[PDB]
Amino acid sequence: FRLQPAPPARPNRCQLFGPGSRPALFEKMAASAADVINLDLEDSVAPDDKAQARANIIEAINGLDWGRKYLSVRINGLDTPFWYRDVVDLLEQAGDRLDQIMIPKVGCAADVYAVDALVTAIERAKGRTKPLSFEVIIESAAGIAHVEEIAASSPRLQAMSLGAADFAASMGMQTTGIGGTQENYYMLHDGQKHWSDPWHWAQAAIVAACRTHGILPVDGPFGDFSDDEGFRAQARRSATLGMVGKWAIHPKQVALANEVFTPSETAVTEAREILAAMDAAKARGEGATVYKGRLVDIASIKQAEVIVRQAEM
Amino acid sequence: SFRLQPAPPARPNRCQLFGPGSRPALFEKMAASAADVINLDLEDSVAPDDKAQARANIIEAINGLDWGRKYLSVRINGLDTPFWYRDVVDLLEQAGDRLDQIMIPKVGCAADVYAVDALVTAIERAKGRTKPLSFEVIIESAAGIAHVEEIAASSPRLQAMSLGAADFAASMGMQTTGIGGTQENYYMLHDGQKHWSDPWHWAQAAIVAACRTHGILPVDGPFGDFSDDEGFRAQARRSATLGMVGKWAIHPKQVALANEVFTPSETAVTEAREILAAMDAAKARGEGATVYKGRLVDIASIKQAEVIVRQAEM
Amino acid sequence: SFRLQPAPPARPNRCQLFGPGSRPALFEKMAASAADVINLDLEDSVAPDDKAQARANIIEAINGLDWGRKYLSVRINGLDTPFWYRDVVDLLEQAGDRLDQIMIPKVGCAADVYAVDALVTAIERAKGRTKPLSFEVIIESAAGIAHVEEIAASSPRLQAMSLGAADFAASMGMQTTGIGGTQENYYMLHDGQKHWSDPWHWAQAAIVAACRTHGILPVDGPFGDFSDDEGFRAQARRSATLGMVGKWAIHPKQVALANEVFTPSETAVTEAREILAAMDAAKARGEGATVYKGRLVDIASIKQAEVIVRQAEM
Amino acid sequence: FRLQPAPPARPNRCQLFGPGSRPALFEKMAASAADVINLDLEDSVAPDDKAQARANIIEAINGLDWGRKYLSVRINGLDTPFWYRDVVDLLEQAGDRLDQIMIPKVGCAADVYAVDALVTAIERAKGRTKPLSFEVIIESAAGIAHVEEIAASSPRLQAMSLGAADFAASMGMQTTGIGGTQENYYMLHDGQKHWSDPWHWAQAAIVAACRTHGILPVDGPFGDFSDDEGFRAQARRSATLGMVGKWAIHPKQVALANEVFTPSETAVTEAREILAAMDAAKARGEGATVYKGRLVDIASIKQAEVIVRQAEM
Amino acid sequence: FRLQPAPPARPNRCQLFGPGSRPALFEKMAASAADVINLDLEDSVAPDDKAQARANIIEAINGLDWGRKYLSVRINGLDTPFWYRDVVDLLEQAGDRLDQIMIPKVGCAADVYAVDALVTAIERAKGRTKPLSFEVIIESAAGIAHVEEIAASSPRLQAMSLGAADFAASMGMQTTGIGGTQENYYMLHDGQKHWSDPWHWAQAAIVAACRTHGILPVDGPFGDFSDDEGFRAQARRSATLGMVGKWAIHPKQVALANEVFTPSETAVTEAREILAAMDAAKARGEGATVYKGRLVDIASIKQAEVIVRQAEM
Amino acid sequence: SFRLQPAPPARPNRCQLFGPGSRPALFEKMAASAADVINLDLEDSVAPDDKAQARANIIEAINGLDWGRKYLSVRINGLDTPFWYRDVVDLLEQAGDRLDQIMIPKVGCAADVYAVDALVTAIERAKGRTKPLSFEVIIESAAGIAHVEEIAASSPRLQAMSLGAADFAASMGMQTTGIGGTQENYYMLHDGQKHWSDPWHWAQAAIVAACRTHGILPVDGPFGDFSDDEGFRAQARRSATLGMVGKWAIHPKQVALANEVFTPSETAVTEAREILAAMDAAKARGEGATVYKGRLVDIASIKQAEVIVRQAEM
Ligand SMILES: CC(C)(COP(=O)(O)OP(=O)(O)OC[C@H]1O[C@@H](n2cnc3c(N)ncnc32)[C@H](O)[C@@H]1OP(=O)(O)O)[C@@H](O)C(=O)NCCC(=O)NCCS
Ligand SMILES: CC(C)(COP(=O)(O)OP(=O)(O)OC[C@H]1O[C@@H](n2cnc3c(N)ncnc32)[C@H](O)[C@@H]1OP(=O)(O)O)[C@@H](O)C(=O)NCCC(=O)NCCS
Ligand SMILES: O=C([O-])C(=O)[O-]
Ligand SMILES: O=C([O-])C(=O)[O-]
Ligand SMILES: O=C([O-])C(=O)[O-]
Ligand SMILES: O=C([O-])C(=O)[O-]
Ligand SMILES: O=C([O-])C(=O)[O-]
Ligand SMILES: O=C([O-])C(=O)[O-]
Ligand SMILES: [Mg+2]
Ligand SMILES: [Mg+2]
Ligand SMILES: [Mg+2]
Ligand SMILES: [Mg+2]
Ligand SMILES: [Mg+2]
Ligand SMILES: [Mg+2]
Repeated sequence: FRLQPAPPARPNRCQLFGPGSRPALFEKMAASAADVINLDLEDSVAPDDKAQARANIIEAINGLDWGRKYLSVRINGLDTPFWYRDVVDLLEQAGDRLDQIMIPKVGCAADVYAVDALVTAIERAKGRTKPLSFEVIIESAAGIAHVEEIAASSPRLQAMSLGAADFAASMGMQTTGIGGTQENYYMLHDGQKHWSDPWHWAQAAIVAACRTHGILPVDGPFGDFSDDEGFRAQARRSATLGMVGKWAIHPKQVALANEVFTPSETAVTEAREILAAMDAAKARGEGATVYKGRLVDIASIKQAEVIVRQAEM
Repeated sequence: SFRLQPAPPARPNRCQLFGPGSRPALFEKMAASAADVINLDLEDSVAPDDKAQARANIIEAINGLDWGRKYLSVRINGLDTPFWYRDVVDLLEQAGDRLDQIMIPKVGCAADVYAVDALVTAIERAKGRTKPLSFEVIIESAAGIAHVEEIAASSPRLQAMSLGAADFAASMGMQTTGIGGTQENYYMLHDGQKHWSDPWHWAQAAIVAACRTHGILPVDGPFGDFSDDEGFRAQARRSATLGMVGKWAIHPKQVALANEVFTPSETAVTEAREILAAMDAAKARGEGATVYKGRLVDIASIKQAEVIVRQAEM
Repeated sequence: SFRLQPAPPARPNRCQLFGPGSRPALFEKMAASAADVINLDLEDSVAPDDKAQARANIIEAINGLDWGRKYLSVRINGLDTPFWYRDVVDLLEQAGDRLDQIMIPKVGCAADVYAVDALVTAIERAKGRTKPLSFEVIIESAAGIAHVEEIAASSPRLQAMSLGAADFAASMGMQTTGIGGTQENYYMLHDGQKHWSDPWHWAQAAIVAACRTHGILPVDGPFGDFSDDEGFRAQARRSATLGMVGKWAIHPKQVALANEVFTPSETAVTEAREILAAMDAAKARGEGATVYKGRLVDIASIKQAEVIVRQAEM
Repeated sequence: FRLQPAPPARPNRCQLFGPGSRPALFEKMAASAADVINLDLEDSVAPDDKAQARANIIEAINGLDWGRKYLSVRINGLDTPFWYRDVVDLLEQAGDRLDQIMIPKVGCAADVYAVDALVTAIERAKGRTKPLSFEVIIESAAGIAHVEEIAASSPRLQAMSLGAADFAASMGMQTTGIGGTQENYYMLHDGQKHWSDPWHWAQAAIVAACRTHGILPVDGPFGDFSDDEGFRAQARRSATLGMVGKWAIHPKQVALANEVFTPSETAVTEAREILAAMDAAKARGEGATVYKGRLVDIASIKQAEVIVRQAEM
Repeated sequence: FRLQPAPPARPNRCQLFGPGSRPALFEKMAASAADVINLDLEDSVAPDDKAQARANIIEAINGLDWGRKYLSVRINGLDTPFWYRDVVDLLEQAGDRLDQIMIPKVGCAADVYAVDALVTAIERAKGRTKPLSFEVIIESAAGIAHVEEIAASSPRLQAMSLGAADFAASMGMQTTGIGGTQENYYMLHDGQKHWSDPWHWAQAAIVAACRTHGILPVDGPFGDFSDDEGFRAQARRSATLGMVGKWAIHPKQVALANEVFTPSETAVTEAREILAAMDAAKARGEGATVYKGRLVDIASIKQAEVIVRQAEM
Repeated sequence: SFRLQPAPPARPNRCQLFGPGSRPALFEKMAASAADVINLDLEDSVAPDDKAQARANIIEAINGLDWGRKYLSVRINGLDTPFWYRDVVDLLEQAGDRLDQIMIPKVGCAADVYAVDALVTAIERAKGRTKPLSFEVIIESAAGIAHVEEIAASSPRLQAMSLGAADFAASMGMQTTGIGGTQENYYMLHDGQKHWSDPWHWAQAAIVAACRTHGILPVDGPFGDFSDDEGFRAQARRSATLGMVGKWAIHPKQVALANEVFTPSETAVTEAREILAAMDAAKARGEGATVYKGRLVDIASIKQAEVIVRQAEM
């Protein structure tokens, strides 16, 4: 009979991805302005190169200065022969600098449980001192259909990402784009077109599932790194719906993610003014008052606190 | 089973006018309004130190004022507070039979409603209350919307379910301090042009689906900007389109707007009756489908037209 | 488990042409159409008094007409009617093996499909029918959408699921008499100007997710205004974008429109093949990600490309 | 927030079965002392005779005087080609004297829902004035595993029987007997054998499921009609666990079922004395007191009423 | 991925019940050898005396020296008008000496949740320093049918009792006795009768539900307080199945319960010998060995520890 | 649906002979026994310090020894231990194709099995293993029996489920240090005389029901007192009566006992065939029920008789 479980307090404004098969770029990633680093063994690495990428990543975890980055590795999916070797090698060979693993293409709670079972055993066997957190990608029809059970699937779970590329493919969406506006998704009214959000339910359901269970909801990749305004629009929708951050799949997207997912000065100012107004009303024996011609009440305090919390971390 | 979905309560619910229990001067004004439902508030419009006085005010008003034919409801405090049980005990022990309903806020699962039901049922039996209260709830949290159907099925007392956009936004972590309505940062970019979309679509549609499945009235909640009448119309129109049957007024100005939108227009009713006539005429010719104004109407159109008619003849 | 989602039926389902069984004159025209699937109707396009005769007409048509390579389906009456059992018994006892499929309307739970499955299975065994029927259902009620996934997993016979916007709107209590498409009162107001949004988004997306999870074909239902080609294109395009693989035609003119929208454009197919080419080249360079026209493409892009190509090459 | 829903108040001490293919038995069954009559289309009727059995039963429903007896027909199972014809013909051809149908081999709630769907449609189409009630047999591993959902499967459902023959076969029990003691089910203690109840859970779980949902739990066939004392033991176990009656598969078993499932005057006497004792205790301001060296309290009232209710039936 | 959650470590060998309407007995109860005291507001107290009993109990909680007894109160059920008054008065008026509340006739998890909602609110409102634990009674068809969900229903939940009197009534069992042997529940073999356990499933299922979720399973009242040997048999059965204690409804039953539910010196000796034997085997590089002509292995260690654990508390 | 329960594996499973992997001298003796299934143990018969060596021994034994036609299984360590993952990896990366099965102990939910399935499936694919392993599990905890049905349905690989009375007793908190069999303190008192009852009844029956529902073989576990032949026979006889198809042998002597009890006697088979013959004759007379030795036999009796004959003809 308390409120929502609090999610992890750590910053998660941007998760910068890089293929494990390009170790020369690891230093640049560590030096970036991204909160989270995702070294990839999955869909940015060709099958013949996954063994080498695995070796590269283990070496980088043990050898590089990762500063204050939250260090995550995306392993291969449970429908592949690679996943078990990813987990075993990482947990048997990588030092304690590794923070987290990301599980792709999650379709049910049991998927997460399976990884948890293996990871827990190796951590115990090898006497690992820093237990890994988990993050997952909802990027299939099964994933979104079972989104709440997945959100509740492990005490290790800290974050859940939408993967619009795999999601579109799994859903059979007629597009080769990764996130963003869809040309053929619009409303016709009086001869004019009005574009609508083809991702609404997927993103909102993920947010609801995450907040219910104390997980961070995160927006995934936006493919068009040549389109800053397009990225801003996608990030803005996500931030509005309750997602706390977004992937960067290109160095330029890091600043854009940090821009959108850090509340503006004006937003923070209004938030504090609402808090001040409600405190004043409280002293007058009132639980509701008027702010700029609109209603504010006790619920507004919680809303204002959402803004301030994201700005103060 | 093997019948159509359960019919919801047939009472009017176009507008629910809210007022803080700590401002008893508003009570007679609320009683005089054109609102179908009255919600005397003990929760989020009332500061903590004023909750006891508000409870006393409300009980006295339930017993003392002429409430006409309005459906009288009280929003109690949430189950995550120390206030809720005293709200329920005092109301059920001291309020007369003019009280019709209580509103449970921040409902996260069916068991929340069951808990209030258990308490209310016991006191009604102990006091020999002749008019059993109905319940209404607010879906205004991540847990709430995630568990929306089980909540809709949670009690025989349950008559209505409202979306609470303010608490919903806070719960979901939505980057906004507004209450319902258009969100500036929720738009589609297309060829340099912005196209605003509905950031509340799923939540509202899911509430409607859960309610209609289990014979509950789906209702839209507060719209914060009482200076923005067209914004209210837009929000109310979206809700009415999705299947919600009414909307809160948190200011007297909003009652007229709610009644305007949630009462089907003459034009809409006229078309509905024309469609009903068209289908009856088609039925006589041995047809279950026909053409009306260049479009298809069939047996399903009868049910749709009856949705328009029903809300108008109430 | 530990495989990709089950593959849906490989058959074309770009358009399902509907016609009332009480109008046998339409039958040969439907057989001559360009529709992938034919739906002979016993339900909401047929008046109650004509349903018995419509049943007889349809049985004659199944046994007598040249249906070519059309997938032949019959929409029976709902389980909340006295007609449904006579539809199924007569069809399965009297129709020959040309019948491919039965469509069940107004499905609200998995048990509805199980019930029809139980009866159909018994008759097929009793009469030694050589070609067991496939099933398709309509999600067209609040209960249907609330229980969409369990319905999608309800039978090994199930091949397709349609959204029925007319009955869905009526069931949801949506204030409209239109069938699908833009709703005048569903828009966002931003700085004094309106921006229309999709009032069907969740229902459509949830149906697609349910279907793709369980190897079913998600299909868009009727668009009422057969006088509005561009409106049809808009609706069909939204559906195609979300992952639905076809759309009903309730008028001959809509068949060409459906085939057009649900067959990927040459431009779209061209880009897909270019992406596939780019990704193979990247593989050879020891890369699982590369750049295509200023955009990221990776291993997932291969799957997206294959969605386009697969649908174009059928 | 009330007590468990009340089951049907009609007597169900004994259900007398007879094959539909042996219509000479019908008038004898109608003249018996059995509360319920079950005319059989299923496992007592060979496949080639089922169509004629169906015709015989319809004739008997419409032509015989069944007095005050509750008239039921056991149809064929949902895994057979026969069931649909059974239901269609019964509801389209039989008059309103038919009270009930028994569905065999029920494995899940959806099985009962399927029959309900068909039955409801025909009753509406033909304007039948007396809607049928349902009863089912739990006689498979799936049946007992899903016993509660089956008990809640239909507002038509009035009774649930255990079918020990099919249950044994389904469970793979090493026996060819029908109910009763099993020679190989005993406890060995210091060289002595003590026979135990191999049907305990199945019977108890059926009672629990039924009472939870307002259904009558009933014991099924006892095969050895040459063994009166064996029948008595089986019937007594069932009555003790809470089952309200038992099948008769031979005329001799009817009197035995009525004997066991009608509470003895001794039992009724004790119950009334306990009831009187509790009333006297309440007058003294006591909720508990002593009866024959035993504790009795407010719970004892409910127990005594269980006895009396079945006696005044 | 650990062992099942440990139940509360406190002793619970005997729960001595007494009606709240007889406060003259409270001192005798406090001085008894019972681990837990249950002051009753329910079925041992007549309806008209429930108000006075409530006041009596609140006074006794605040006034009596309860030593080290675990102090619990059985409130009225959720299907009565009394329950809310019991809870409100107890939590608003009784001091911090109260340890626990017993909820009778529980039929689902939501029942426990309902009481938890009320209790939690009052504790917060009144600033109660010691949060109450909960215990419940499984004593209805719905209760046993939903026994696992009930066991998982609240973090407060510490114990679950079988209530054989209400259970028998709810199930429609033909008896007026409370627990123990049932005359009509026996197996007939070669003209000889062999009595079996009519309570087996109910008791075993309660134990399983409790041990799964870290709850103590407890046996309920035995009615015939004139029958020491009958009590011993009932207690021995419960102890064998895994119940950790039993109600006393008469002073004489306290010593009996303590006798049976404290492992005998012989039993403890064998346990320690098995532990010693297994330690010796481990030193020889063995995980299994022979003890008194039988197999003992790693599992035997856990079994021996069950014995020792109960003896050492 | 609409078919009888799924058939379990047809292979013999009358006895599963266990032996610790840390005693390789036993291996050839086990291979020469009359047991249908062999269980090489890495778990509770092997001390923690000896588990690595046991693993090496067993892998070498799988590849090196002639196991004839016996079904070869290995019991791995539990998912609550650090050993289990190394057990599975080494077995699947190093053992040849002679390995048939692995046994998972202390299973508490379906997800436990799914977890092992996930790991096993990946290694089989990575190594191109030609014969996919089957799974068997042990129900030997409170959670295990509480969730027995979901566990039985947890994997397509699952072929058998055993009751583990030692761990079950410990988990349930049973006051005993014995393994299976009569419990001295579990009896009914009646008129001064004691009558011992089955303290394992529900656990065994529920396991049988879960298995038969989902086409799994239910098996009885270890009986600890190998000095007590009649105790074993009694325990095995109870299990065979409830529907379990075999039993563990934890000592060579027990193999003969298990085969004795779990092979139907000639008397039992003769009666079964006589009943089948009687029912055949009844069918010819136009009867579905008749009399056999003063008792009723009908169509259900045919299935019962077939249960006896089937176990005899393995
Ligand atoms: C999109 C991508 C393929 C483009 O690669 P590219 O053609 O070499 O990119 P650019 O030329 O525009 O890179 C600009 C600079 O940033 C570096 N850079 C490229 N990708 C980087 C990354 N992911 N992280 C950090 N630095 C990166 C480049 O090496 C180059 O450095 P320089 O200035 O010293 O020359 C590349 O950014 C990439 O691999 N993306 C991440 C893919 C991934 O991990 N996807 C996850 C699944 S969606
Ligand atoms: C109980 C146990 C420790 C007794 O060992 P023991 O003292 O050597 O047994 P015995 O001396 O009576 O054995 C008799 C003979 O059978 C052999 N034997 C013992 N256990 C055997 C087994 N499990 N399989 C095959 N042969 C076995 C012995 O080697 C000996 O053979 P021999 O005549 O050539 O000398 C041993 O049987 C054992 O480990 N059992 C299996 C334990 C197990 O796997 N349990 C896990 C599941 S609960
Ligand atoms: O994982 C991804 O990059 C995706 O599918 O969106
Ligand atoms: O209940 C409310 O006012 C809200 O939070 O929207
Ligand atoms: O089935 C239909 O035509 C509908 O309701 O949309
Ligand atoms: O139905 C029956 O007779 C049975 O199988 O017990
Ligand atoms: O609570 C009790 O005493 C009972 O019903 O057994
Ligand atoms: O696994 C075992 O041997 C047991 O616990 O019975
Ligand atoms: Mg992906
Ligand atoms: Mg609110
Ligand atoms: Mg329709
Ligand atoms: Mg049978
Ligand atoms: Mg009781
Ligand atoms: Mg074990």
